[PDB]
Amino acid sequence: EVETFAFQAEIAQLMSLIINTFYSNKEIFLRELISNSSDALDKIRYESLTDPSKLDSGKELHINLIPNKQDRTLTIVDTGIGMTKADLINNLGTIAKSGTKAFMEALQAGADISMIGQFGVGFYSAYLVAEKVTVITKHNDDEQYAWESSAGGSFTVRTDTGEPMGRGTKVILHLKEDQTEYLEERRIKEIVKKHSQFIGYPITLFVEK
Ligand SMILES: COc1ccc(Cl)cc1NC(N)=S
Repeated sequence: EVETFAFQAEIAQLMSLIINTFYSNKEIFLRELISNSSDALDKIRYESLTDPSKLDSGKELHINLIPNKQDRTLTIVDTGIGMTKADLINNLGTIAKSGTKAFMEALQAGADISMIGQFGVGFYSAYLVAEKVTVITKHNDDEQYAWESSAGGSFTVRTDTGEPMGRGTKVILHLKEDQTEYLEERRIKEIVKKHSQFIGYPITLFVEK
C-alpha cells in the first residue's frame, strides 16, 4: 500500500534548483549525507545514556558506504536514531520549509550551493547526483518505512517489507547516468578524506565484487 504526497511548494522549488542549476562541485552531497548520519548517531547515543534499552535494536554505531555498479546505486547506511512516519511526512518538511527560505535568500545574496547544510536541508543535495532517492528507515518507536522521490513535486511512503534494519537509516542514491564516478572506490575515498575525515563514527567503504 503506497501513499503519494506533494512536496510543499518551497521544497519542490529547492529540488528544482538543485537539479537544474549548473554547479560542478557535486561531491558535497556525500559530506552532507555523512553529516546527517553522524547527527542521527549522536541522537541515539545521547538518548541511550539515560535509557540504555534504546540500543536493544542494535549497539553498533557506524556508517557504511556501499556502491553497487550493477544497480548504479550508492547507499549510505547508518545505525542512528532513524525516522518515524511523522518525521518523513510532516516534521522534516516543517523544518525544511524555513531552512529552504533562508537558503534561497542566501543564494541570491551570493552564497553557493555548498553551504546548503548550514540551512538544515543538506539531504536534498542528493539530487545533485541522483535521479531517484530511496530512504529506508526504522525508528525504535515506529515501523520500518520506505520513502522515495524522483522529484517532480511528489514523494511516496510505504511500509517496507525488505530486510529488517533493526534501527537507523539507509539512503539509496540511484545515480544519474553521468555521475557513476561516485561508485569508484578511489573517488569515494578521496571525498571522505577531504570532507569527512573527523566524523566520530567508523565509516566503512565497502568494495565491489
Ligand atoms: C526523507 O524526507 C526528508 C529528508 C530530509 C528533509 Cl530536510 C526533509 C524530508 N522530508 C520531507 N517530507 S520534505
